[PDB]
Amino acid sequence: KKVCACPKILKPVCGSDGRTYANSCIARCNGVSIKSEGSCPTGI
Repeated sequence: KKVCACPKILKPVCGSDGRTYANSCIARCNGVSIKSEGSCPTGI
């Protein structure tokens, strides 16, 4: 449970794996880059 200290702000991003996280602060700390802003689609 050693989660990064990030803010409550709803600013999600699409990770390079295709996952969605809270914001850039958590996404970067998880060891991944971002491909775009907003949540990523599940694959329609």
